[PDB]
Amino acid sequence: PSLLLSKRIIFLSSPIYPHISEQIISQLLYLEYESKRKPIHLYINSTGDIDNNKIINLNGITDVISIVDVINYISSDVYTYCLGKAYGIACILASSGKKGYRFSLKNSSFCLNQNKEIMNTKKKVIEIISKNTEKDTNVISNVLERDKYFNADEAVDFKLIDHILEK
Amino acid sequence: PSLLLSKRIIFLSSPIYPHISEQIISQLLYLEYESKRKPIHLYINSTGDIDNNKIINLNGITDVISIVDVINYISSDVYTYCLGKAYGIACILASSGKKGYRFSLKNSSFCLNQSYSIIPFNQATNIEIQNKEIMNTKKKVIEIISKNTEKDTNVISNVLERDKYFNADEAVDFKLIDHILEK
Amino acid sequence: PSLLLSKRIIFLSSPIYPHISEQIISQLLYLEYESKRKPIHLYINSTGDIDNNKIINLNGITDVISIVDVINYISSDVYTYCLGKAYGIACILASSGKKGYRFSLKNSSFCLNQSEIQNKEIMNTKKKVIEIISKNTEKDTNVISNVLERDKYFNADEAVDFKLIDHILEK
Amino acid sequence: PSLLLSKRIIFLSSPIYPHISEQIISQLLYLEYESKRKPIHLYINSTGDIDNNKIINLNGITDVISIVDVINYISSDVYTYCLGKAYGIACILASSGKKGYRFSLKNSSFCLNIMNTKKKVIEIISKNTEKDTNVISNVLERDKYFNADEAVDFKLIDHILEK
Amino acid sequence: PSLLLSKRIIFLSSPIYPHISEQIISQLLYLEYESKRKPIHLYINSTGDIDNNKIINLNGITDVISIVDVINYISSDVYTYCLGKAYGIACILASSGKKGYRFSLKNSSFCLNQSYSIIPFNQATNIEIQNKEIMNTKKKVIEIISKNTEKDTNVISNVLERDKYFNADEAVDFKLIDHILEK
Amino acid sequence: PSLLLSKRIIFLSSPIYPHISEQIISQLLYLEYESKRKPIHLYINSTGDIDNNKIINLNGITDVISIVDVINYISSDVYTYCLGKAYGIACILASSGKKGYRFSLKNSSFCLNQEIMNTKKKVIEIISKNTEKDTNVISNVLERDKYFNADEAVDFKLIDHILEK
Amino acid sequence: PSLLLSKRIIFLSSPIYPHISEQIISQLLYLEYESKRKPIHLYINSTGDIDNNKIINLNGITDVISIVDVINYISSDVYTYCLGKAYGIACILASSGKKGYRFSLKNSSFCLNIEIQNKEIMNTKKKVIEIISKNTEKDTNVISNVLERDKYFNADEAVDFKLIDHILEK
Repeated sequence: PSLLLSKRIIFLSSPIYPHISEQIISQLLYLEYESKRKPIHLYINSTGDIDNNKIINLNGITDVISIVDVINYISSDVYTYCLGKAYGIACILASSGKKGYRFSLKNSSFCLNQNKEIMNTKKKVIEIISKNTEKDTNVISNVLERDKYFNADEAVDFKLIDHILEK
Repeated sequence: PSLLLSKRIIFLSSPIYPHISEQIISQLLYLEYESKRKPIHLYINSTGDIDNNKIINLNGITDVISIVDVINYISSDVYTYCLGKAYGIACILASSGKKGYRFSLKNSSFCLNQSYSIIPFNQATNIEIQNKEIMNTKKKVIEIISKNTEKDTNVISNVLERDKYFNADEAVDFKLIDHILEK
Repeated sequence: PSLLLSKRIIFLSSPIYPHISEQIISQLLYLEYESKRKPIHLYINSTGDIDNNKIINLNGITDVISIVDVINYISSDVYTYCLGKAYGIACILASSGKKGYRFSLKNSSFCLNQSEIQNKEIMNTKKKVIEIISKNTEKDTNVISNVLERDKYFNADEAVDFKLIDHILEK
Repeated sequence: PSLLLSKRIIFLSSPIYPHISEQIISQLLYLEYESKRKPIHLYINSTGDIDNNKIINLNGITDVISIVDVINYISSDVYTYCLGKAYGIACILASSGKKGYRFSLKNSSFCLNIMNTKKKVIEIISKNTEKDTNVISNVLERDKYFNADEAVDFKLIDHILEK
Repeated sequence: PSLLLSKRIIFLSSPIYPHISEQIISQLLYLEYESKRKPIHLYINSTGDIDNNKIINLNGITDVISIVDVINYISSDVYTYCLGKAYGIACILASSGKKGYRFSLKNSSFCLNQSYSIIPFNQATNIEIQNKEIMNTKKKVIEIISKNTEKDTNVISNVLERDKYFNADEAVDFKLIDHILEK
Repeated sequence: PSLLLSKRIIFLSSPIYPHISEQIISQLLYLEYESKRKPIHLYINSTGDIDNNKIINLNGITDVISIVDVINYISSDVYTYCLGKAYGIACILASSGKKGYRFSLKNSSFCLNQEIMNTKKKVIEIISKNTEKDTNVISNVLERDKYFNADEAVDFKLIDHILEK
Repeated sequence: PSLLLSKRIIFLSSPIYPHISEQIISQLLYLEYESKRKPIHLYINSTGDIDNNKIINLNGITDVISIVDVINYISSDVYTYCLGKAYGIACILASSGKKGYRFSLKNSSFCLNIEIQNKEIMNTKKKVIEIISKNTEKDTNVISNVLERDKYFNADEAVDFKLIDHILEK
């Protein structure tokens, strides 16, 4: 709760509900104001915007776009640690941590899932994943037409994640 | 909450419901009383007075007119930061920050709605008073946007006959916003 | 909330529901007991006893009479600040602040509404509302009685001229 | 709630519901145990046991009796202040404050409305107003409304607040 | 609430519901543990186990026997104070305070109800067991009232055959209450 | 609640529903970790797993067994106090308190009821250990419902003292 | 609740529902940051991922694998205590506690139970054997063989099998 904040830790351990992305942003903002260039630890154990076959956030993809935008804006490096699951927008979130400081446990799981606004958002999500994984917007666009699950090792190979944690 | 308040941050992160506009004004007054000429950081990620095609605030326009009025009275400069969306009355609010200190993130969107008035279900007893108020409100919102963007009321009145969407760059060009935030 | 209370600020930011006038009196009493002759800042953005034209307080007029009565009783001065709207009973309230210290924002609006057993009380209530507005505006009971025969809408400038309000706040 | 209590204030600002008379007694008790002979300030703005023709307390009369009996019991004086309205049982309560210390605002209003209950209510008012049980009983058969000044002459109220 | 508890006060201000007798005991135990031999003030304004006219606690009598038992158990004296009504089991409760310290207000009322027992019939309602329990409860209630009033079990048994109402003065003579009120 | 917990008191004042045994163990463990060798006061007023003829807990017997197993693990002694009723599994719980420190009020009532074979052996065994009797003699009495008043429970060695004054 | 947390105690007292494995990880992380190298007490009374013959967590196995991962991650030792039942994935959990500090009460019980299936299930089964093998200091073959049959252990049999280290007593 506040004890984790005093140590610059944010734990996402639920589906990203509308109030959750608000809380992540609020906490990121607070921490940046507390100390300018001091690492922030974002622990992730989430199924993203979905929860038992139901989308629990009508604005999930745009919410995560906002979070990664503030992550890019603030001077504090945010490290990511996957503690079990990082699916959908949570996987995007995980891969958005500072390059070289995106971590995962050995057995964690990862997954990637008027009219004009829908397409602009789709281009924005592709650009982030492409930038994070160091791959062309062409090759990432193609993989997102199906659902792909990575294990921790497969996530390191794909450059979603950098290192696997050990004690 | 109060933790954001301790840093002089007001974070609008929802549609501007009746109670939200009350909270913004309350926090503005509170911060101004706590410290006199000290910048206030208004972060905005809002769809204004609409939420899923439904109007969630019948008094949205006057509420935001009220907010920008208190922003203009208090000695503390308020900087605005768009964190994703600033639509309708939230766009007016964003552009109302101190000139030079209206910021936006890379992927943020802004929208100005085609000029509109909402008549609540309940009949106003004085129709003549209500009609004059609808006109003054329509006049004030054009006046605020015209001032914020440094444009004539003719061009702003003209552009409020259609819905207009802005990316950050287009918002900087239209003078709704000053700078796009980077590392 | 209690955060505003610590700065001796009362913020009326809604139609005056029954519980609202109760809170205003409660807070005025509390602040008076907390510090004796220290100013109280009453900020007002209210459409009075109607909420979007729907009547939400049957005792609106008698409520505000009590509030202005406690304001006149307590030793602490109350300054009033109109943040957008002050309609009907909210207008009476705004004008009841200490003379010289009744403020309003540039775009604020004001409105004075049209006017044995209960029958005697109704005429008494009308006499009091005239008497308060007469005293607040420095006008005779006859000229105020005549003006309340119809609705009168005010902008900030028109409110200053009528002496409902003293100053328009500017940075 | 607790903020007014810390200043030894009890503020009856609604019709006297069943839970209200309980809260008034609870606070009266707490305050007496908190400080022995320190005055208590009972502020009243109430229409009694009636709220728009609907009687909101079947025990309204017996409840206020318990409160006044609690008032006469405790060592702390209670000062009453009418802040707008005090009708029916709320008028009885207001008049039950320590004699000399029953106050009212300028524009305040007052009103007065098996067999054992009827005698007790007539008796308390008679004691409060310093009048015969006969003259009070005779005038209680008609609903009578007092303004602040009229309340002082009848001795329901001692002073009208100013300054 | 916790405010009255800080002053060693328990205020029974309602019918004795099933959960209420649990709350009385918990507060008795808590206060006893807070200070060992320091008086507890039980204020009573209760109509017992009935509320115009429904029985609101099917186990009312056994509940009050529990309360008086813990009252007899704890080292702390409990003084009783009747603040209006103490009917039925609340009258037994009121009379159970330490002798010399059972108090009442001037206009207070007391009542002891006439009695009968209505026993439901299910699939496993043993007549030998339930009738014997009804017998012990009746013996305990008379025994408690007998001790409290310092009267014979015979005269107390006889008085419970009819309804008896008391004012404050009548209760002191009957040894339910010790003292009236004072300035 | 936490108010009773602050004084090392656990007050069971209801039937032992599925959720109750989970709560008692939680409070026992908390108090043990709060202070190591400090008596816990278990006040009991319960009809066991039966509320008005109807069974309110299918795992009543196994649930109460887990509680006593915890009582025989933690270093803090638990004193039991019967506040009116300790029927069936509640009687087992009451008798499971520290020897010499099982109390009852004057007017209290106790009762004993008339994988499956393995559990029934433990229930006979625990009572035998609690009452200092052979599993043989206790097995004999559990063929019928036996109700105790306070005095009879003391003689039977379910309870140690009757608290008074 | 947080009252047990203040004493560094996590009390698993139900089937491991999806939110339960979620709460355990939350609590382990919290305790680790609250005090860095200070023992955590994981009390277990659980039927694992089954309740009344119904599966209550489809990801029960991967969840407990992830929990053992956080246990292996944090600097704080976690002591385990079986308070009655530790079946299936709950048994894996109990045996995953610090060696020498896996405890049980006397009367406690223990039990070990195309495109989508081909690589997901067979990988999971290999991990489950590998963990139990490490915990019990036994080869993967004897564990793979013992897992083909439903096997129950009492406290004594659990100690001999090296699932549990000590049987605690007052």
